[PDB]
Amino acid sequence: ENLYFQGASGDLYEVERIVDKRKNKKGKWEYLIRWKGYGSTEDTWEPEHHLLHCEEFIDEFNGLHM
Amino acid sequence: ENLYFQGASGDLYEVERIVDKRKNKKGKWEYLIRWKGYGSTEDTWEPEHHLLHCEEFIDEFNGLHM
Repeated sequence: ENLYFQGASGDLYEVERIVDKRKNKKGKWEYLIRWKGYGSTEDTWEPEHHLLHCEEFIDEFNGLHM
Repeated sequence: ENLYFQGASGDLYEVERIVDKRKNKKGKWEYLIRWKGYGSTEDTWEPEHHLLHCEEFIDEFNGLHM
């Protein structure tokens, strides 16, 4: 899904996959993240607001029709 | 995906998930299967022709229109 996590530095960290999902005790969604280059021992629960999906850029004024 | 593997007995075995996919040396597709109730140590490469998707049955003559 070309998923990236925005870390404390603002730098993006590549996500291998989402392992699981839960609602936390504050009522907010978290995902259990498999980090690229790591195994299940390093999987961590992360807030959804920091998980990004990056797609190729598409220019507002791209192509034939607007 | 409600996936099931049809085993040597003809009995269906529940698949937790598909871990990976490859074309084998005979030219046929295989999937690396995570078996329900098992861990990655028991993952095995299985032929696609034995992997089933089971959905609720829908009767040819169900509902209002044909």
